Amino acid sequence: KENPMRELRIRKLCLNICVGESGDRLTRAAKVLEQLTGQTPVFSKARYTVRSFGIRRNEKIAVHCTVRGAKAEEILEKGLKVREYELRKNNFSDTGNFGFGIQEHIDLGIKYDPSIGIYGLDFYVVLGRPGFSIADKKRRTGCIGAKHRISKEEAMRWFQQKYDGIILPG
RNA sequence: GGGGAGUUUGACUGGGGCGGUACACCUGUCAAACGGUAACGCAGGUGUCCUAAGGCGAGCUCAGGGAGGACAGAAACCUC
Ligand SMILES: [Mg+2]
Ligand SMILES: [Mg+2]
Repeated sequence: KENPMRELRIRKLCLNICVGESGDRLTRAAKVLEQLTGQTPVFSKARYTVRSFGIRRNEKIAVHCTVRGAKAEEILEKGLKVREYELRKNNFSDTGNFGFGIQEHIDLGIKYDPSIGIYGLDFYVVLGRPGFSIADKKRRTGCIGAKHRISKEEAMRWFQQKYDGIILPG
């Protein structure tokens, strides 16, 4: 048997692009990201100052956004279609989440505009389960127990069964 | 305008002088489980800075570590 609603569902999908310098490149990356995600993304300032990468304290160097639900699985389907539903054993974290990256963006269904240029990005997905909001709600916060959490094997099974993908070793 | 006049040229202090400030303050210890308690005892700090680094209210949680993610690495950004 099974519990009808202890099943696995994706609860958020995070997209980010880290360009490493503020300016026209940054705002065009924000533009392509918001066109892809249908909503305005946000800028993240540099935490520290390191001159090896040519960055300083508190300038926007990356643009990221998060999605839930319908648009989340559509974007994830596009990304996995680009990655031909192929992932590696080490692509999955110990907490049940996973992710990957796309070297360039116009392949997943984005028209090439010569002005904006080309940009890669990182997809990440946080596998969830009904009741995970306990860990972050305000009134009576608590843990999510031991049985209810997600492990690497469960994430692998969910990926290979729902999206009929292949986990090549590596 | 030392030609001439009057006067002054601190204190502390293992003699005085040179050095130093133990000369006004602050922290720990000395200090002997109330408080107080000495030495040129020990380790140090002060003559500032702030329109917010003051005053309320709201919302968040930090250092670090582990596991993941294109360039990305020991270190850039995202997630748990
Ligand atoms: Mg005389
Ligand atoms: Mg006594």
